[PDB]
Amino acid sequence: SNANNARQARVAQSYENSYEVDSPAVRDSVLEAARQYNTSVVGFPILDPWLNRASKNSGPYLDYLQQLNPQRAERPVIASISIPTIDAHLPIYHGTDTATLEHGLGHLYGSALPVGGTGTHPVITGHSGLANATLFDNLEDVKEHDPIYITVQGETLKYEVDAINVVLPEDTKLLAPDPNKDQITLITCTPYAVNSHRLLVRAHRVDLDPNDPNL
Amino acid sequence: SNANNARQARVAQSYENSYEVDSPAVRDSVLEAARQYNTSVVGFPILDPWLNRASKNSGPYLDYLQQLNPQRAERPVIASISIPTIDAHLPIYHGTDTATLEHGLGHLYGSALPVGGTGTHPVITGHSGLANATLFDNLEDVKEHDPIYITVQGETLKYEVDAINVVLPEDTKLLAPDPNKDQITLITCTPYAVNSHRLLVRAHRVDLDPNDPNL
Repeated sequence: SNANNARQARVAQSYENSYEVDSPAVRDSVLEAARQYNTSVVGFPILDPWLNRASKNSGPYLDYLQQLNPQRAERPVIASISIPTIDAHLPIYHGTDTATLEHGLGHLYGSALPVGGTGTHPVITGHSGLANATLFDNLEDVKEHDPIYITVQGETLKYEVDAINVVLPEDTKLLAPDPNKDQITLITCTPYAVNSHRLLVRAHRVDLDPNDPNL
Repeated sequence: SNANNARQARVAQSYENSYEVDSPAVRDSVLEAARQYNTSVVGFPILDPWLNRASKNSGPYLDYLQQLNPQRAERPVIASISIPTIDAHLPIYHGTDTATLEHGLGHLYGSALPVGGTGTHPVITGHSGLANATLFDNLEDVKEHDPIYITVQGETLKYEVDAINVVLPEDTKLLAPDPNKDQITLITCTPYAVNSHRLLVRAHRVDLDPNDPNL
């Protein structure tokens, strides 16, 4: 297809772009643009990612896909996450479509991008129960006070778990941003072979000791 | 599988590594290591990539896979190529296995890496006739004097076509390195629906005018 040719050409072009957008000053401006984006989506409604699909050719969604993507790739990794107490180390991608969640964690459209800052609440989504990848199967083992490390554009952000809740999919109040807090939530479905509910592991930003063993 | 988990974890780790290996000094040392590698493989035999398979778990092959890969990814793009007279813009990957050649161009193991230098002769391989990607279908339209641009670790190399030959697969004499020349060959199979022969488009290095319209 023309689709495939275009896809191959874009892989080439983004490889080339990546050597022109990786300087400290461009990482800083990509991150600053992500913060501006986060301010602009503060009111957005937040839909369940297993039960709904985002409108992926809308204008704002196409804009979202340009954030954290100075190379202009298709489906780039936007950040990584590490949860060493359950030995998880996984890439995060834009959105939560079916193919994304088979190969990594998805970022829930309508929530802040995971670049830190007060007033933000990124929601990072993973399957549990997918054949042949662990993903968030062990999120239910995470405990209060466990650390979470996000890496994004060369920066490392540290979060500590503070709440663990199980809720119905319609109920997203625990996902609200709070203008005075820098938080993230990890979400997966539960229980095993049913997935009628959502497990929400919330964490808040803490200082990163430069000598953290987990770095 | 554990294989999938490991693959996902490595995607995360290489995303993180990519922000630590992209400085000018590391691009220079990756390129210098590639030149050293090229010197070490000057005598290697060169097998037809459609008719043979490299031993992909041998020691030297695993070393090859670490070249042009400071991020330590699985199957990274190692370089891109542009041939504007046939409107081709494609990524190049290590090796020439089946899955590589479905998604881009492959680099023929045993030939120099495409980083330039006298005494080198990289061979870049593409299919013709694959359903649903053009790849090297139009290589047969390339003419003498046409330019070829390789981009690698942020550098751009310009080559100009000087020979076009059709040969049998066993016959690789036109692929020999020449200690006084900086050359590349593009190879595909021919003719349509038969692929009994190989089309070899050879080009030599020329000065890159910084104001080349094709940049």
